[PDB]
Amino acid sequence: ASIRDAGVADLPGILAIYNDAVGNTTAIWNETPVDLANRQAWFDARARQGYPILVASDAAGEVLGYASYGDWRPFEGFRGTVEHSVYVRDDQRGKGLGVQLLQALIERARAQGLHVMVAAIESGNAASIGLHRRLGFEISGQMPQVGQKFGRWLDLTFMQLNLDPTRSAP
Repeated sequence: ASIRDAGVADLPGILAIYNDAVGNTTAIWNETPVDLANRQAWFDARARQGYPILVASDAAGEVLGYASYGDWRPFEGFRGTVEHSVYVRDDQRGKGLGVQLLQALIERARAQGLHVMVAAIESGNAASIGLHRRLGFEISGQMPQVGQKFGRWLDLTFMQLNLDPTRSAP
C-alpha cells in the first residue's frame, strides 16, 4: 500500500472509518459520531499546525487506513512532543497496515525536528502495546480507571519514543 498526505477528496473515506471506530471499539474514547464538516475543520487545523494526516491506499484509490499526530498537551512547553492515532478500515485488518502508517508518521515527525512521540493505549490491548514496543516505544505510564466506555472504567497505558536521543537540549 502507498502512504501519502490526505487530500480533501479522502475525507469521506476517513469519516467512515472514524465514526466506525467510536461506536464499536475502545481504540477511540469518544462515543459521538461526527459529520464531514467536522473532519474538514480538523483537516484545515492540522494544515495550519504543519501536522500531517496520512492515508494508506492502492491502485483503486480508496482509503484503507489513515493516521495523524497533533499536540500532546496544549502549552508552549510541550512543543517538542506530539501524540499520534492510527485507524485501519475494518475489512483491511491483519495486513500490517497499522505498522506501515505508524512508521510513516515517525519519519515525518523526525524530519520536522520533533523530540518525542507519545502513544495512549487502552491497557487491555496487548497486541497494540507489543507492536509499539517492537517499533522502539517504551512504557512510561500506567494510569488506572482514568477513562470509560460502554459503561465501564478503562485503564490507559502511555508509551513514548525519543526521536533524537543525542540531542542534549532543544
